[PDB]
Amino acid sequence: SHMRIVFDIGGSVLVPENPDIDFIKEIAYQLTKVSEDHEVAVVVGGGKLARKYIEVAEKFNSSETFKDFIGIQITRANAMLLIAALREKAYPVVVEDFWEAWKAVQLKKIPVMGGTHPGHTTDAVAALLAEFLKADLLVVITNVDGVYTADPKKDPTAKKIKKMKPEELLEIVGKSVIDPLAAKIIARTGIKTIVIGKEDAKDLFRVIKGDHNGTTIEP
Amino acid sequence: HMRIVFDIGGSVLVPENPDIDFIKEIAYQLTKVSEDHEVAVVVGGGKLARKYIEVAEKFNSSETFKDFIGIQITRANAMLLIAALREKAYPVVVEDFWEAWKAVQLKKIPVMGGTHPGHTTDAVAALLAEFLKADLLVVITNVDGVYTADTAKKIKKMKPEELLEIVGSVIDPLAAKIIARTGIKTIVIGKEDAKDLFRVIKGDHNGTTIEP
Amino acid sequence: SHMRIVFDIGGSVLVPENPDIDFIKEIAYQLTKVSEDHEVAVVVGGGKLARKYIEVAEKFNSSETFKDFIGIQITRANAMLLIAALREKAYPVVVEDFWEAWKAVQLKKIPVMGGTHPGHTTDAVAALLAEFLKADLLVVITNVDGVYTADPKKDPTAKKIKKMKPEELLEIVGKSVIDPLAAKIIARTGIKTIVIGKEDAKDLFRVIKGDHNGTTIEP
Amino acid sequence: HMRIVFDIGGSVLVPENPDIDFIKEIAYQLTKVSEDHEVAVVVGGGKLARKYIEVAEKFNSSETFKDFIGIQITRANAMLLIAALREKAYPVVVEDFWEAWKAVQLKKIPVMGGTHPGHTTDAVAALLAEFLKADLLVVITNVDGVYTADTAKKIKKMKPEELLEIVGSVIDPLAAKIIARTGIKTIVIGKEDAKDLFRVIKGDHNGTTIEP
Amino acid sequence: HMRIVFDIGGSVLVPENPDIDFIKEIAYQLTKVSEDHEVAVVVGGGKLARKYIEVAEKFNSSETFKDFIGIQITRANAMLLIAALREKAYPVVVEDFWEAWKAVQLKKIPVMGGTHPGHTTDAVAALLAEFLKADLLVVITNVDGVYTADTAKKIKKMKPEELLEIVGSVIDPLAAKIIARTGIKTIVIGKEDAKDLFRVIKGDHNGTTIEP
Amino acid sequence: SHMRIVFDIGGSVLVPENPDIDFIKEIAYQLTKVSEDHEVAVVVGGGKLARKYIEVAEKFNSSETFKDFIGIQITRANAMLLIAALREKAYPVVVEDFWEAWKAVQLKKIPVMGGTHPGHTTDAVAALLAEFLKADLLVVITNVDGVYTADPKKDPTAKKIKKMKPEELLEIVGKSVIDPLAAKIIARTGIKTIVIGKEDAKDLFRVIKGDHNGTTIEP
Ligand SMILES: O=c1ccn([C@@H]2O[C@H](COP(=O)(O)OP(=O)(O)OP(=O)(O)O)[C@@H](O)[C@H]2O)c(=O)[nH]1
Ligand SMILES: O=c1ccn([C@@H]2O[C@H](COP(=O)(O)OP(=O)(O)OP(=O)(O)O)[C@@H](O)[C@H]2O)c(=O)[nH]1
Ligand SMILES: O=c1ccn([C@@H]2O[C@H](COP(=O)(O)OP(=O)(O)OP(=O)(O)O)[C@@H](O)[C@H]2O)c(=O)[nH]1
Ligand SMILES: O=c1ccn([C@@H]2O[C@H](COP(=O)(O)OP(=O)(O)OP(=O)(O)O)[C@@H](O)[C@H]2O)c(=O)[nH]1
Ligand SMILES: O=c1ccn([C@@H]2O[C@H](COP(=O)(O)OP(=O)(O)OP(=O)(O)O)[C@@H](O)[C@H]2O)c(=O)[nH]1
Ligand SMILES: O=c1ccn([C@@H]2O[C@H](COP(=O)(O)OP(=O)(O)OP(=O)(O)O)[C@@H](O)[C@H]2O)c(=O)[nH]1
Repeated sequence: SHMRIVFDIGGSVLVPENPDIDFIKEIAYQLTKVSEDHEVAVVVGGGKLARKYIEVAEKFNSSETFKDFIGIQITRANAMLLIAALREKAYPVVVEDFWEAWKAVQLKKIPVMGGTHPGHTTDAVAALLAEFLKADLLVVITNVDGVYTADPKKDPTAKKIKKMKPEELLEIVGKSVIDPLAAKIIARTGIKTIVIGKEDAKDLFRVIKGDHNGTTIEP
Repeated sequence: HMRIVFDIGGSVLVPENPDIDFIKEIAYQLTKVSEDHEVAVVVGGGKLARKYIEVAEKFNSSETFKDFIGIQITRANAMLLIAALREKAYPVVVEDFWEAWKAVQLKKIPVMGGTHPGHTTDAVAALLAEFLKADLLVVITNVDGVYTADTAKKIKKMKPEELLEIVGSVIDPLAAKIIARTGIKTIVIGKEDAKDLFRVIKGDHNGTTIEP
Repeated sequence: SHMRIVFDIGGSVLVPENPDIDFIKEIAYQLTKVSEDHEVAVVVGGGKLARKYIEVAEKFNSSETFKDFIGIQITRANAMLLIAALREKAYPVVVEDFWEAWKAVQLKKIPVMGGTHPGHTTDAVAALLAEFLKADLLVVITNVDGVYTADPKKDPTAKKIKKMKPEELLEIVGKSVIDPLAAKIIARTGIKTIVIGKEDAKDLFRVIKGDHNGTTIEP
Repeated sequence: HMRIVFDIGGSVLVPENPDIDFIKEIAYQLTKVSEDHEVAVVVGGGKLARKYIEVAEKFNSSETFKDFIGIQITRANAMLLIAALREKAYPVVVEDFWEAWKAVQLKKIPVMGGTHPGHTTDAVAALLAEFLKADLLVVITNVDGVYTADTAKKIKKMKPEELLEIVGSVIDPLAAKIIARTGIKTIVIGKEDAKDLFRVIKGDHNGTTIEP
Repeated sequence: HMRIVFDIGGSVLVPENPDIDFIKEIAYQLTKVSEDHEVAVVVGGGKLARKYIEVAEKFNSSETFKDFIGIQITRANAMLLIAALREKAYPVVVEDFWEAWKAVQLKKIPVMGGTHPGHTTDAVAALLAEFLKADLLVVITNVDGVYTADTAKKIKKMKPEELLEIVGSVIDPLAAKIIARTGIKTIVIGKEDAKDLFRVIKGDHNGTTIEP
Repeated sequence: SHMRIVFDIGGSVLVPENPDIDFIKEIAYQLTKVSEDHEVAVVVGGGKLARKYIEVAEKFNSSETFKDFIGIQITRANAMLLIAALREKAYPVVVEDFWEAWKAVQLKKIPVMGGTHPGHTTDAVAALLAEFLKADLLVVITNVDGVYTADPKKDPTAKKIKKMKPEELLEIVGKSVIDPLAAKIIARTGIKTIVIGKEDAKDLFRVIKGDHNGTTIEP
């Protein structure tokens, strides 16, 4: 059993306020173990640091495009922290485009990406990566349990949906755990996607076998 | 007086093959418009991009790689406009926004093609309009304007919000999101009205005006 | 027997009017088989699409240099179609310079090039590639049988010359199957070159053993 | 009349978090100064760069990779200034000297961050001042000026040679070497004097003036 | 009034070592010429490039890699001219044509070296003249002009066609092909006439004039 | 015993007047042998050619920065001569940044660097490379025997110090075989450094075992 997996690590999980060192350390260990039997690629988000800086740029009335560029820039500094945690198993530099990630995987090294272009999120970056690498699996480690019928941190009636088809995720994301564009990419290619939180992330070996309490999305 | 971004649909510039005289005309008009305003242009892929994408589809290429092929074709198309724009154009096809910005500083018309998988040239033009803080975004597509359907009806004016509903193709969602998020005044016209850009940018057109 | 081979696939063969899907598919299979025992690199031309677009640029009186750039751009879109046909065996992106092709070969992947610079053709690109990689063989798959004393599609007395030395090819190309610069490169390094048409291209395994009806050029 | 290079310490722009109003002010003043002189700016990393560097340290990352992380953070900081500088700034963060040179030709303020492992933004600003043959180099750090120690004393004026001794941190050695090697007139002031750049560049300041 | 491209032979700029005063002079004249015309320059490799190429030859390096070494040396030589051209030169060595184009827009003299294996700086200058639609191409080589042989004879005027025959070295074939294909007015002079470029570009010279 | 080694080959040794072909040939052989058992990376300096060209730029009163750029440019032409001598064992192009050197080492090829940035020397480039690659050893082959208490080509009392700690080298370089910045890098990471001349360079196998008459610097 040898699969190719893309992990989309949410910026808020990686950097809630300041970088969460314990989680970085722990997820790096997990990723490292999984990389022993599978080809692993990674995309990380911006988190609190990205929101601070973007908010500063907002006070100077900068364009929404320049603000995206700032967030992207912050996601790459974050990606560097994971690369550091992955030690010798990581590709040494933040990967900025898909074919470069492909190369890293050829060299049996783990490529870690940050954002790529204005208009979308690292979620979209992760989906396109998975699509490009023809990954068997896309694992989204976010700050919520899985996919709910409503925002679980707010709406009391929010119920978790264990399994859905890409179309379901599209409805839900429109009515969000995942960004729309990312949702469209997952739906156009039929990328098998798992959405889990920090708890399940503690054991990626089990997660990739389907043993988790998150949400599984597939055609 | 104005900073304008023109989004020329691929099917309009290259219906089957390249529409020679139309390219000559749009190039000429774009030139006149640039004497009075700052011009930037993004060109689509058209039928040619679909042919090449279909070929890759036959080899079960991933959707991401197909996007890259379409992008490559949109740049080939852009080179045709750059050629028609002669000395008033920025020599090479622009691949990123600040590059378009440098061209504007040099008083040269930058012509972009696509940029990244996942979206279309509309998104490119939208993000370009937004990056440059353009006053106007002109979308020249294969449809007469924005209809309430594919017996539909054409909506003269509407707000960014209403544009997001309708798109739920005429314009891709990402592009509609960029337009709403920033409130970019946008005009959607067909090949017919594109035959007189000079007047189109002054309200004289029978297309659709999307504005906050 | 492990050789390093550079294949120069003519644009007119790859795209006679529209892309010739059957030939692309077939040559990709052949290239794939040859790559099992040898290191394969590929360069492709522009064809009909390149002539259309270049001709459009001519109507706008653009420089001959800008027109070359357009042809190059079209050859890269063509190269992408072959990359697609080569599937997992191909280097994912159009290679734009020789050392990048070298890398692809290091990764046991097939690099596919398009044009590189104004002033010459993909033939020259292929010759320089072969020279750079120190290839044992340069195979030119064009739209003619091999090298003739005159244009075979026109002159009735055109006779095919089975074997010649680089000097011969130079005379012939001056008095063309191959572009002059490409001819000069083949002559300065003494690159063993085979010139065949579509028919012989159906079996590259046989072609590289010398079993073909084309022309062989070597010192 | 003058070509000036400003070196803004990371701790000054980002003490803990970004100092909003200070950024607004320095951005405003830099803008006024640019009406009369050619301006170029290099921004440091501050506390944020140290946090991120410390994290990498915890994973025993090499010193070279830590330098790369600090550099990445200095560019994030530079984007904040570029934002505050609005349309008078060069859009992207400048990564090499001739790039800064192009920005100057375009009458836009280039804002650089770090560039290479082994040194700091002071060296970047010094080499930038030198590359551009700038008339003045203004160093805005967290210290009042150049003291004979960390009861030390502040030295009003001194020569490049004497600056090399003192640094044997206020300013990194490589930067001091570049300043001496070329004889770049340099002014070292603190956050206090930075509150009125317009006068600082005219001698009115209580910092240190290093000059041959 | 005119857009001119100068092709300075490597042996002329670097006979054995760099010809200091000659570089100073050609740099000075190029500067004067640029006050009245748009100037672009391409520099060769000379004896130095041959030394380095010969060394690689000793290790049986491929001809392609030798070309890359010669190219690298031609850029080293170009940096010497850029240095002599001072503030009127584009800071970095130009590696591609549109880059030279940007320099021209900035009113700075771009100085290119070689660009691709397979040809020489003559081809680079020819393609540059062609890309820029230059009115004149001035070739400064080690020979007095274009002779009917290596008792030969010098041909005052000739047409592109006749230049292609003669080259079948003074000028490389690719360059001759570019000159003919486009009909670039070309002047071929030696180090002697290069001592007064200002007059050379006005017909006053005893070299050869290749023109359609 | 498999170590990772960075060799800093002084420009004056590689090019004393004109390129020293015999030394290039000989050191390439040595480097090639060492690369059979270890991961080898290389940085080379400018030498006489770099000083000539820099001096020409001085006569035109160019900035010290532009002069550095010229020296860097010359070091890369020099690096190409070594690459040529290393034949098939070398990475085909002059490496310009550390992660690219990392890649070359992944491909079991020898990367050869020239200068990288204004302000320092190839010595600093070598030290940062070693630091980046986490090399076990940095070997400096310069034009002097090892580290002396004074300039050995001038001061009669110059005595060679066989062993010292990074702090020692810092004092000495301040009061130079090695450039200050390079010295600071060696001291901040504690890079084990050996400083030898041409004589000892004739047998790198012995040098890396500690059998040499040069200077060894380590914490
Ligand atoms: O490819 C990319 C990545 C990131 N970004 C920009 O950087 C920011 C961070 O990128 P994230 O991927 O973390 O965005 P998110 O919106 O899902 O972030 P949170 O709300 O959960 O904090 C986003 O706000 C986006 O604008 C891009 O523009 N493009
Ligand atoms: O930024 C871009 C631009 C273009 N493309 C890719 O290139 C192709 C052409 O890009 P277009 O912008 O022309 O697409 P369109 O689908 O809107 O085209 P028509 O249907 O009217 O014919 C599209 O199919 C898209 O996938 C990208 O992936 N990214
Ligand atoms: O490296 C390159 C490749 C291609 N090109 C440019 O692109 C075009 C296509 O490149 P080809 O290699 O297909 O040219 P060809 O001349 O042998 O083409 P046909 O006549 O057989 O159709 C050529 O016309 C050339 O100008 C370059 O300028 N440089
Ligand atoms: O060119 C550069 C710039 C910066 N950096 C790296 O980025 C970091 C921040 O770069 P700074 O220029 O802010 O460093 P500083 O150490 O002088 O910072 P403070 O102590 O006052 O907080 C530094 O730690 C340095 O290693 C480089 O490696 N190279
Ligand atoms: O674009 C270029 C330029 C130069 N070169 C390579 O660099 C070298 C120097 O480039 P030159 O343009 O000086 O060559 P030249 O041969 O005409 O030189 P001389 O004989 O008069 O001494 C040449 O030997 C060539 O191979 C290229 O390969 N491509
Ligand atoms: O990374 C680099 C490398 C080199 N250089 C520049 O190129 C030149 C050659 O680089 P070297 O590394 O050979 O300098 P060196 O000072 O130790 O040279 P010698 O005195 O022994 O001859 C140096 O003078 C330097 O200015 C840089 O600026 N940066």
